[PDB]
Amino acid sequence: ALPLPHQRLRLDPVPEFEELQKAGPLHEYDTEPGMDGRKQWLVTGHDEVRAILADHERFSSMRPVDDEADRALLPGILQAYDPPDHTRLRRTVAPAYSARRMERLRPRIEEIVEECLDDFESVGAPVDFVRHAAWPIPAYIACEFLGVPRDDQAELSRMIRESRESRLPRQRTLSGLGIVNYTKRLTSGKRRDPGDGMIGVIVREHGAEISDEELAGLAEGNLIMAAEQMAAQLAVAVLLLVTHPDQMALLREKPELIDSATEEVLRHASIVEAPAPRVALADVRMAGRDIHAGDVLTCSMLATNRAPGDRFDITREKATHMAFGHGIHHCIGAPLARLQLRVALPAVVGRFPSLRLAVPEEDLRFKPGRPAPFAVEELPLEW
Ligand code: HEM
Repeated sequence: ALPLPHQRLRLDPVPEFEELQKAGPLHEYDTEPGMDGRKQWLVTGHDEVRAILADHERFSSMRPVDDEADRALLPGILQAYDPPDHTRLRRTVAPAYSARRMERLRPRIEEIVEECLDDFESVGAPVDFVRHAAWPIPAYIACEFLGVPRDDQAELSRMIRESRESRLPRQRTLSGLGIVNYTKRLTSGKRRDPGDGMIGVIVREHGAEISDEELAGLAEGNLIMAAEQMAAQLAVAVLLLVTHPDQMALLREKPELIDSATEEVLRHASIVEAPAPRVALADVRMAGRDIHAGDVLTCSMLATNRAPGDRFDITREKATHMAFGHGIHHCIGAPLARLQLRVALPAVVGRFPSLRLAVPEEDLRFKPGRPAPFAVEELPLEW
């Protein structure tokens, strides 16, 4: 029974949710299941969402649990920590995402794209864009980013894809363990020998600052996140271009619109519809409502990034979106995400000027964004 902040008509929010938004910025709405020991709050007002995420000190990211020390600790997963642990751990990883270090990666990303678009083009049209382009590209990039040996990348990417979208649970569980197990070896092997990866730079700069188990969970986490998020962001960006062919040719010619378009696909997709629920540590007054210590708030990225009447417009100037969230948890991988879109969208458009949907729009299936990211299951294309 999908909550209102995760319901969509295709890519757009639903009329009932946009109607709820009109009543105010804050709502008595149960988004999370379980409870009702704790009061539920749904946050829809833009300023109010910004304010909660910036106020980590009174709003924690840790999971609301009956007793502490009866929660899964989740080593290496940045969005599950609070300061100071998080302040500590964020500082550890941050170097790997420097503007400098990304620029080094740019050429290998360019290559990965061309190589994947050749394989995509290799199969005759129609081709599913989700399986032969949207998954492999970020998957491979995630492996190069992790310093995964070339001859392993193929297999490891299969497991990443399969652990996230297989119809069968056992297969999901199997591929799931393969990645945990592969990541452990690689992390300890990189402790011995710090190399090209992001595991390498973390050891060479903040080796002692991080425990072995916090490397392994981080590495795995960053690997899966990088892949699945970008698979969804890319597929949706392409779907949006393909169903606005003028907008496409407009970026085709005039390549400099890429940054502007990059923001617009982030805003419009908003593949992350809500960030981790926030838990009140103190009593707080906000927007005429009293929030008590127990209460759990769901921030709606969908309420903030979207409005009734939205048009996909890559020429939008004032993207004030929070697709990457806000505050200390603000996506640490945003520079990689933006780099990928900036490399990838020009390449597809510049290669397939007549890139076209091969089935009717109504035949498209969408993965709900309530678990993980919002996505298209399949994107059949011809050119
Ligand atoms: C592609 C589009 C992406 C979107 C829309 C997105 C969205 C987000 C959001 C909204 C958060 C905040 C979570 C919260 O406050 O509860 C977040 C955090 C995070 N993201 Fe992303 N992300 C994207 C890509 C990526 C990529 C490629 C990576 C890997 C490099 C990544 C790694 C992370 C990590 C490690 C965090 C936790 C950071 C922290 O808690 O301080 N994301 N992301």
